[PDB]
Amino acid sequence: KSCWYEEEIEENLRWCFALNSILHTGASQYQDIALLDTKPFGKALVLDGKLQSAETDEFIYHECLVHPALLHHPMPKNVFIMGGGEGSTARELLRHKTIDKVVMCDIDEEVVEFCKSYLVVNKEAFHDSRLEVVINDAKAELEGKEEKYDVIVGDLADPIEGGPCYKLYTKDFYELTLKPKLKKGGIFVTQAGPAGIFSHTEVFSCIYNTLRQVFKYVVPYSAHIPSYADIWGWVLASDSPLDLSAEELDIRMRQRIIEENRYLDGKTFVSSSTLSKAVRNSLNNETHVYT
Amino acid sequence: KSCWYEEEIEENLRWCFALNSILHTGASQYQDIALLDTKPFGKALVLDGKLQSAETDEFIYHECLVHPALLHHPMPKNVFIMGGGEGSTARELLRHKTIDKVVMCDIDEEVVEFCKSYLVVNKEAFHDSRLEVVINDAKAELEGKEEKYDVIVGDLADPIEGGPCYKLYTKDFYELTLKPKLKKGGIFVTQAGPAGIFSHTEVFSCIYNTLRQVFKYVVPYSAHIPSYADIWGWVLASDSPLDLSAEELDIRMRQRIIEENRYLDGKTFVSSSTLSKAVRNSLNNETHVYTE
Amino acid sequence: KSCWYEEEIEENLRWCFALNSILHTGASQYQDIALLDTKPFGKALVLDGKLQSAETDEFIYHECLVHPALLHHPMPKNVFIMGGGEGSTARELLRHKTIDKVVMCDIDEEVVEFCKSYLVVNKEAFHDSRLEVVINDAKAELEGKEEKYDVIVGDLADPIEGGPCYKLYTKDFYELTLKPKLKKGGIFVTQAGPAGIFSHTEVFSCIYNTLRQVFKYVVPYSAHIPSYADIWGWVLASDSPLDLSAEELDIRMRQRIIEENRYLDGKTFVSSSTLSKAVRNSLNNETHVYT
Amino acid sequence: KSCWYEEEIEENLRWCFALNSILHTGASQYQDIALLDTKPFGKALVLDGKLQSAETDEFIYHECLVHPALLHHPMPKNVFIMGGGEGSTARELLRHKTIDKVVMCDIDEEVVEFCKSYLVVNKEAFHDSRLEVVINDAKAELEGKEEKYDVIVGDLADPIEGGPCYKLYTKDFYELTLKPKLKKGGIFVTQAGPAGIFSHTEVFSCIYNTLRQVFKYVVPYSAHIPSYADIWGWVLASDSPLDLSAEELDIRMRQRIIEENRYLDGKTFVSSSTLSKAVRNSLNNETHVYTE
Ligand SMILES: NCCCCNCCCNCCCN
Ligand SMILES: NCCCCNCCCNCCCN
Ligand SMILES: NCCCCNCCCNCCCN
Ligand SMILES: NCCCCNCCCNCCCN
Ligand SMILES: [Cl-]
Ligand SMILES: [Cl-]
Ligand SMILES: [Cl-]
Ligand SMILES: [Cl-]
Repeated sequence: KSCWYEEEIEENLRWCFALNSILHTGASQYQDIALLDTKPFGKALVLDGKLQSAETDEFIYHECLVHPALLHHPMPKNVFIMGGGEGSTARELLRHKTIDKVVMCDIDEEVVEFCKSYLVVNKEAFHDSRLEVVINDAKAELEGKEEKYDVIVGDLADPIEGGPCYKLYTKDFYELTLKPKLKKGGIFVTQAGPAGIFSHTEVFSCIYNTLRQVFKYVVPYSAHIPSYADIWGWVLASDSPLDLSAEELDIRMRQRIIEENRYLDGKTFVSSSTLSKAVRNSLNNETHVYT
Repeated sequence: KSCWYEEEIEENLRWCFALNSILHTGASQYQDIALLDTKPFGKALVLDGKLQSAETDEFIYHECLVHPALLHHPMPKNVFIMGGGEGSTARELLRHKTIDKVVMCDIDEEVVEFCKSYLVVNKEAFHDSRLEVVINDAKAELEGKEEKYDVIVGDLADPIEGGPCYKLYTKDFYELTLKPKLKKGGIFVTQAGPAGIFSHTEVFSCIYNTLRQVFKYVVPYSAHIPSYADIWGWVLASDSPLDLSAEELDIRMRQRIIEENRYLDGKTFVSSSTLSKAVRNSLNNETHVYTE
Repeated sequence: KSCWYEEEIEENLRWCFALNSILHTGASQYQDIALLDTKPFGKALVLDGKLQSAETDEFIYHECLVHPALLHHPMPKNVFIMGGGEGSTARELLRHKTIDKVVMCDIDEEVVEFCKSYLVVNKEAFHDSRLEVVINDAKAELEGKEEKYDVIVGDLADPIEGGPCYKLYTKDFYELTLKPKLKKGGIFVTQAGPAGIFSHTEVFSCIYNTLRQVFKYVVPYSAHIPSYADIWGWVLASDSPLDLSAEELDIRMRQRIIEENRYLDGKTFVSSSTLSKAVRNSLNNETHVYT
Repeated sequence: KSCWYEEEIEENLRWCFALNSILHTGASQYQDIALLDTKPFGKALVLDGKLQSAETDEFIYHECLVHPALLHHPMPKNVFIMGGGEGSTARELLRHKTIDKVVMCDIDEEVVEFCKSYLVVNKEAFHDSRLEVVINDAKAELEGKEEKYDVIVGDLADPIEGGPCYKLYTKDFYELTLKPKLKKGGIFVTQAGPAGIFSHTEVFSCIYNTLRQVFKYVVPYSAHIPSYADIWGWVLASDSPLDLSAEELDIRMRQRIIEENRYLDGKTFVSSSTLSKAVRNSLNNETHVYTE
């Protein structure tokens, strides 16, 4: 009961974890970096006093972020990650047998170097010959290269939290920068912030509605991440249908992904994409568009 | 913001709500009772320092606890609540037009009387002529009468070897006391504790497995409750099938329940009853059975 | 263990009290006002999230603030309080049999009204015919009236915490506004902030040294107030000697103060005014002057 | 500032220090051991979640515990410490040029070894040829040998009916075990717990009164220790008088102690030994005596 990490997850709500140690610290010009060894959730990466990922449950976030998008694609070969940095999104992508190139594009090289040093789980990923790490703003990087991708993965900070990432959630970004970089049949997925019965209105509903303005097919889905103290959300978007059965997803996971997923099977995905009454209605009624 | 309610979810995890006021604090010999006015979740009922119900989201717990059971029943008329006390379970049950009688059987009259006075959301419920409040141990109450019920609802504290609720979660209780007091087609539902990816192993899987030893059809389901900082669980159990589609559930809700549910439609229940890979497998492989 | 009031008494130090209730709230234009019913210290007055006084131990602060100054005066009849507001400083002054006028001069009428309503302990004081409550800045009020006083009592906020009160600790204020309002033989006392072995350097040492520039005789003294999580300080200042024995103080307390003091006797005062080695040396070496 | 060390001073009061790091955490079967790097107070030694010593202000506790006793003694050569363990008590004792031998008798060798390695302030002390470390219960150690001492120093945990230190605070211990092992002119000093206006009644007054039953001259004294969030107390006890002026104490310090004290001069001790009105009277009227 002695030592605690405390985070105010909203103005009137605090989440505190007991600590074993403060393992490593760092800073970049951009943000303070800490790896805490926490009692409830293991090793926790904290950026400017905000938890990013925890050892015990980051697999849920990263499996949910990555696998549904790739599984719905008939043959995904190259993927661009906007953000990432920790190595975990790349790790999950690199489990797919069809993938021959992963680009991880994140502005903060010291975070990437910190994670390559200290997030043991991603050592194999960071050494895989298919991974290229680009240190740049993702918008500038997409704009400046002609390569198109089968899948693009948004693994950036939530939009409302500041300026830099906000631009990467706008209708104009999606329409005029992101789509031209998707191959025919391409799939976009983004993390879409909290997706709780009330917390979902902060950004999840707006991200969903913004994507609805741009892509023909949009599938929001969500899952509990214990260390985040909330349900978290993601949104798939494509100009081709996003419709697979639990059974087809399972067959695809067996065919295409090395080793067994820990969190996600077909039925889990079907559950995740079946939102509750209130959340579904709220997503339906949402009028705000990043724009 | 200087004033906080703090709860130790686990010994190593604390969940803190900023406080507007402390509306009441007190105690029976069973437990201390407090009603807090919290900023994030509104008015919150706390028993022995453990949050029970918050105003903003208790509808989730009570709709999930009540509606799936009654909706799977062909025509539920008579229901018995083990515990409850706050009136919210009763409130949701009384939304069903099929219902003729609800018995609320709680051991702590001071909690009932507190909530009857202070939880104004339940004032209608508490004054409904269909409601009977009995102050008793639920095992004693059930065993002492031959009346049977269409649905019996477990709304008790989580089981803890050596606590007073524990006996109401055992195999022998379910087999020898509860099952004999269910009518033909009867459905049991209990709250079943935390149901998180890791937290589900403390009691949810055990409750599921204990029920699997007694009833033919057992349906575990879960939903997030923000004020609880976890996914929470419930389990349906019956000797008649529990297999309705989303749409059939919505039809039944429209026909049978007064006003629109806030949380639960049929798709929500189907989603709730599809557990994740790890939790499904953990439940399947669980060998713990609560006994005596 | 459920409900807590937390205060950051410095940037890296937090003090938290368990709560029974939040009794009354208020605000003025100047500050948010709260009366908390705390488990360890009883009813606690909190102004803009800073504890002012607690029921169980405010007697220590108010007895220490008031009695030594009056007891060292041969016959104190009128007293002006810069600040106060709660009624407790006035309460202690009104126990002296020699006193025929107390002026309480505080800028915030709603705090005074709040305390007259809710600080039960000071009901008799607030009804005593000798008390006048003036709603004004103390500097403006001293400047604008010709009356002089036997004792002036500084019961204001610490100087470094903001602007309004800071001016009431400067060498120029003391020299040119405060002294001209002291009668021949008059005594000044001010609360002088934290007086801990390290905390004393924030303001206590500076207040002491500032008064040393202005008055011939200056006596700093201190005492623990549990609810304040520190030793607290006061400074006496006069152009006449401030030298009484414990025995003489005791005789005077018996002659001049109605009822028994709870905290202070002569020996207690002698102890209070005997500071520790490090604190004494630090006060000696202090060069900062509010100025 | 996101990371905090928290200590429950009382069940209703918490005192929290921002944390730089957790330098070590561990345990013997007696107690968990942690060394924290705190922002306000530097490195802090915590035993079973209770702060023992902080770097910025431990000098206050250890100078107050040690110097008054030795200075009131005419020529103290041989001293026995009950407890200690951290090395700081020993360190202050070894500043006295009169001293020929210090015995540190602590029950928990893991605490001694931890501090010998991690408290670099005490490295000199621990390597001083005048220091002997004995791992034993202090009652057993004293009773088992006929060696007597000029000063015996109690540096143990506060007494708690049923804890292992408790016996070292009883009337019978002091009379029948400790007093026989003091030399002519011998002085006992113990730490005596919180000594706040209200907190002093938990143990400080009891310790004072227990000693008043055994020794002729008993001098309670106190001082603030910021990291402790309270005034702390100690008590001197002797069958020879304990009445020196501030100036005589300063003379003795100059003559006998290596380097300048940081906290304690003679005036400080006289101030420390003048308790406030309420505490003086509370001590005077105390009837509790620690027994067996
Ligand atoms: N601590 C509350 C939970 C916050 C969780 N945030 C999840 C989104 C992760 N985004 C990573 C951004 C990496 N560039
Ligand atoms: N641990 C934080 C959340 C706990 C919430 N408990 C939900 C189950 C409610 N059961 C209590 C029934 C009335 N005694
Ligand atoms: N909470 C930390 C302790 C702060 C105590 N402050 C004591 C000074 C009181 N001054 C009162 C000012 C009234 N106008
Ligand atoms: N409760 C917070 C402060 C407690 C400080 N304790 C001081 C007494 C030190 N005694 C321990 C002796 C070695 N076991
Ligand atoms: Cl990544
Ligand atoms: Cl109920
Ligand atoms: Cl006043
Ligand atoms: Cl030692």
